[PDB]
Amino acid sequence: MFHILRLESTVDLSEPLKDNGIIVFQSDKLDLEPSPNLGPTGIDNTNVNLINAKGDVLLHIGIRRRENAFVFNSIPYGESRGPEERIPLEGTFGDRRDPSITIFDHPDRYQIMIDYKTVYYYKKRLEGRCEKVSYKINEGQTPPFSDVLGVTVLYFANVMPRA
Amino acid sequence: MFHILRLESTVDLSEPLKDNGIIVFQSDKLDLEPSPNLGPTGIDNTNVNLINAKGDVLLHIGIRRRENAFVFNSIPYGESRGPEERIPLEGTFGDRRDPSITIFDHPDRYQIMIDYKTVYYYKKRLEGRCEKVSYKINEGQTPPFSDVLGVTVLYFANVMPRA
Amino acid sequence: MFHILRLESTVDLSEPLKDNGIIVFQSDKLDLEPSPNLGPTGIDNTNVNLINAKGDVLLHIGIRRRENAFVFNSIPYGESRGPEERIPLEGTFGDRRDPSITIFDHPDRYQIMIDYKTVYYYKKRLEGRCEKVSYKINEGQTPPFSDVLGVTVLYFANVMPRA
Amino acid sequence: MFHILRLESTVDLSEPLKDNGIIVFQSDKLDLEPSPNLGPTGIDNTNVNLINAKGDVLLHIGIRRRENAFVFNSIPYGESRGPEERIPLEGTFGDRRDPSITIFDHPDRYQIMIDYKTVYYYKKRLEGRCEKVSYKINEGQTPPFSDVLGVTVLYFANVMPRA
Repeated sequence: MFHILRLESTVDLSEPLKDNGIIVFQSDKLDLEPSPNLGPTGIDNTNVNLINAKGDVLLHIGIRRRENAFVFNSIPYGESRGPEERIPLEGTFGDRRDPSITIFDHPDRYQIMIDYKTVYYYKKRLEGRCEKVSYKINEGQTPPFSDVLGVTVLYFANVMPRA
Repeated sequence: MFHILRLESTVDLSEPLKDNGIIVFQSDKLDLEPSPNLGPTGIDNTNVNLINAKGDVLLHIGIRRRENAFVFNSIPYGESRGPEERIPLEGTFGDRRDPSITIFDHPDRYQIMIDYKTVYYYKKRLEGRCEKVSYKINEGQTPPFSDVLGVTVLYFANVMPRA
Repeated sequence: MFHILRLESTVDLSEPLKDNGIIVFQSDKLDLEPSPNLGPTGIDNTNVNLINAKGDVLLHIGIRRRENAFVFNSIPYGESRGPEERIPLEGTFGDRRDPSITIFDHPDRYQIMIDYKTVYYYKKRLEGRCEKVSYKINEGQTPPFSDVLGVTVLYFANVMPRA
Repeated sequence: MFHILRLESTVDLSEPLKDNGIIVFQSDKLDLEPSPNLGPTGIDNTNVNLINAKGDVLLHIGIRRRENAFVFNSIPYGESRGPEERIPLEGTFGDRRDPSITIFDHPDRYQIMIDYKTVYYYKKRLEGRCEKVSYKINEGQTPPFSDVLGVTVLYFANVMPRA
């Protein structure tokens, strides 16, 4: 199932993500440079998110170009964000013009891939299945990807012969 | 290679399409109803196109909802369009929420698929390789797909094990 | 649909191959050196075949290592083969140790691929859908592939998302 | 990378399996009826194994048709197997006549799939990368699969576009 995900918007999946589902976020541009304008916020941050029916952010994926890092986290609806889990940003992107972030669902954790190469395993923190995805950025900034992304949801059986 | 193709725009491929290349046009919405407003033009038409370096339209794919048909054609740069080749529109789309148009290149013709089911073989008319793709509609109308499409270019070797 | 195809045997398909079906013959070995022994025919020949319900060989694909070329033909049941259609063997295989022959069906012709690169388009000569495949060799010789091949039958939709 | 795996034999891989590698064991047949004969062991057992460079069985996957379950274990070279880990056999196969067992590698564990549906996560016990695979059966019995299996080694990137 394909979805069009515009910058600063949220899109509903067609159904809750089943066990071992796979979500691919596809860009047609790469920009690893700091945003021209920092904007009111004061922090260079663009992110994609997996959200449940209640509005909780099961997985938050932030790209911090001025900090050279990927920030993973979870955010209960209307509450503060938990402890951050970070890893270096350099050396993950930069190999192709259409960068992508792939998420592989497992019972207790999320497998995260950059341009199809696993870079981290994030332990789940909040309850409930993914039913929405969002693409957000702090006011006045410019993203590290195209301002519109292609999002595909599929299962291993799909990318293998048969129906 | 993934590309983001916005309504009423043209995007350059990263390189001329090689023999037996495959181009997939992906929408996340389907609307088989006549456009609300016909607009100045007076014809309900939305189309996608394969274009060469010189600006000639090697393959034109128009969807005519009020005529219940698919119109295939070619258009030399700055010249009149040739003879139309048409087939019924009903029964091709309507099986899924994310409709797609796939084009399979062959030496002398283009294999055209709707939602991955072949519906026609169009004989090539103009010379030169595909290097651009466009998504167009007549002024004031609303498309039968999302106003942004995902376009992927690949080769058979890609969708099969190995590198 | 996967099938095991042993040298000098014929295997039935699950059902008649439908329009645009794809058949992939996989080997885990490549040996382009000519067969040491030639047996009673005096001609180095190993072939794979697509057969219809009444015994007609719809498409015969031979590998002639002593003549540097592929040989394509059709053979009505109980009759003699028709005219041969050839292309060079050199420059097709070579870039892998697990070679494959892929046939992509079309209304009036067969698209043939070596290691997933199209090398020829064979115009159909007989009627009826393919219902069996075979792997044969001339008496007393050794083949250029493993003595057992993996055969997969699928369709374009199977290698693309959802449904 | 494709490999032919005959019953009661061991086959080497092209190179040590890298992080996140995927190994697919394919059969063209399914027979869950118990083996008519049991031979000297008196236990109906057919298995597939992932082996390292020094003879250690990193992962042993057994099918016990008389005990209704899969048996997972590890076996250091020259030593005795460790504790068994089981799950029911019933309800895993069944929806195809060409069954497959897929192993997806992870840093600390193996994700196991039957017909492309995850059924278990086995925690690694031994060191070293997988360099060989084998297909074995207890003396005098007949297996639940074809006597020859097709084995494919690949990576996630291989089943996704470009590079």
